[PDB]
Amino acid sequence: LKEPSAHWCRKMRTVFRPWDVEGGSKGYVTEEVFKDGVQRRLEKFPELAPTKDKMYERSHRHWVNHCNLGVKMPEGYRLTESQYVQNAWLLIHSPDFEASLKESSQTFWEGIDREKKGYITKEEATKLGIRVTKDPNLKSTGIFEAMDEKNTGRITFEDTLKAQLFFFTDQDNTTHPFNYVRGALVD
Ligand SMILES: C=C1[C@@H](O)[C@@H]2O[C@]3(CC[C@H](/C=C/[C@@H](C)[C@@H]4CC(C)=C[C@@]5(O[C@H](C[C@@](C)(O)C(=O)O)CC[C@H]5O)O4)O3)CC[C@H]2O[C@@H]1[C@@H](O)C[C@H](C)[C@H]1O[C@@]2(CCCCO2)CC[C@H]1C
Repeated sequence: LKEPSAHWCRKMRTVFRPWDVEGGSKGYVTEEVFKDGVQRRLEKFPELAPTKDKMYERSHRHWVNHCNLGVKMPEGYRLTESQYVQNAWLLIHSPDFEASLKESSQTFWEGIDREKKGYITKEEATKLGIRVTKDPNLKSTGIFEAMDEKNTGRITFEDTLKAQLFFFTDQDNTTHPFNYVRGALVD
């Protein structure tokens, strides 16, 4: 492979940071951080409660498949921030990466869209996005305008997938609002 841009690495540090914080701000995360994070997620997103019995598997698959490239790592393995960034670099080159993001996103979307409409209102999306990202200033990023480019007042599942795929893969566009799909960037 080539090398990721500095901007893309910053985006990946932005993915990793909340997990690092969950694990005690040690600079690394473990399988246990994600297992413990199940309860935290059920409290923050009670929309996930109807599928709470699937959460431990989701955490474990996240550790093995997303964080560690499908490899079973030793008990106690400590994945560092910089390592996650390089593992994510390999991951986004996988032929099935886009599908993996969509499948994961479907698990969240089905909790917030119980009637299976395929969309939510822009105001609902704004409140939910603030909850997801913990960025109280998410609206000012422009992301809701950039997703709803025709001003329908709706945000579709596909809108959010498009923003997220840009975030996980784009190298050089540093100003587009889709940069902020996970909230304000860390250093
Ligand atoms: C939430 C998320 C992202 O974080 C999540 O990121 C991914 C990348 C890494 C992350 C994995 C996290 C694991 C550790 C956890 C562990 C457990 C047990 C469950 C699970 O839980 C995740 C949600 C949550 C809360 O628990 C979290 O940890 O993230 C979803 C996948 C599940 O397997 O994975 O999964 C891909 C799927 C994606 O799915 C949604 C994403 O589609 C949300 C979407 C982008 C949002 O768009 C909007 C508009 C744009 C601005 C932002 O707001 C409105 C609201 C919402 C639709």
